[PDB]
Amino acid sequence: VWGVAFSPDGQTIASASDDKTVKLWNRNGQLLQTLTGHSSSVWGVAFSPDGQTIASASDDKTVKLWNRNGQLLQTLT
Amino acid sequence: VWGVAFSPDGQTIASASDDKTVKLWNRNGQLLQTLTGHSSSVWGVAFSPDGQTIASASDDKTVKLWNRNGQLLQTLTG
Amino acid sequence: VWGVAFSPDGQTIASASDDKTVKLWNRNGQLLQTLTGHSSSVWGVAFSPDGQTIASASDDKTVKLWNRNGQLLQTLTG
Amino acid sequence: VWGVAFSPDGQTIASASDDKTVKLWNRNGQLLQTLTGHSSSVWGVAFSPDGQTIASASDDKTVKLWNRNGQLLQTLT
Repeated sequence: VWGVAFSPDGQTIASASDDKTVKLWNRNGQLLQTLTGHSSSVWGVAFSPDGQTIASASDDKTVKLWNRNGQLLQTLT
Repeated sequence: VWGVAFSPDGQTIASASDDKTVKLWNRNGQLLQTLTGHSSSVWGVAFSPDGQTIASASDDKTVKLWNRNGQLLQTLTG
Repeated sequence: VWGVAFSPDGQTIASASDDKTVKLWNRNGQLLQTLTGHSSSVWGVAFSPDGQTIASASDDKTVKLWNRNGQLLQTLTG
Repeated sequence: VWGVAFSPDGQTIASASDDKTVKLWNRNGQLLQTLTGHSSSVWGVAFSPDGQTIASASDDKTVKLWNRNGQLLQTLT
């Protein structure tokens, strides 16, 4: 987990945003997804080794797992 | 902020809990193990290169090494 | 704490400086580049898989992408 | 950088210690080195890809590079 990361193919960038979301962009500047669901500040993001799943860590004391298409998969409490 | 980590194959997640334990989960959301032994807050977790050993660093001034099956291996002191 | 990073080949180090710049160094201690453009504190730096692109995240609410030769490529906004 | 890390061969563990040092141990519990030099709290450690160099990051606003034998190589200010 870092507050900002590149996908394993280098084409997607994830960052923790100050509004309790995670933003996903393409390297050309286009915003792809806004991951909404955490109830407090988000401080960390990580990609899985195949780049298909994104993890986020928050001051709400959960870790959430998402598909890169924006869908929430799991909440680890 | 060092209190969450992912195994290098992405199948296991480790997280420090407020009750001074470390939780290990599978990526399907199931809880696998609860690592109990630190006497103060756990601030850092890390996986070994094959994911089979977990290290936990605590305000009790120790680093503990655990197997992913939940067994305590070592307590490192400075 | 996210304000220092290492390239995947270990040859380049990135660090956020208090003057709102990102510094790039070689492992021999020499300063290679100073990335200037953020208007507030820089809190996170990261390298792409080949080390050729650097991302910087700032309290100015942007993420900037740079080539390792110092050129600004993109400013990402939420 | 993380506050605790395994070497790439899994045989050495590095951690930031509360006394402004970095400790290096073998997986069998033996303390190998104490890296002394930072003038404030040390919060992050990392190994190079070959495991021969250790980086440390501190509230003194420096990053230091060390050989695994304990010798200071560089201070990045």
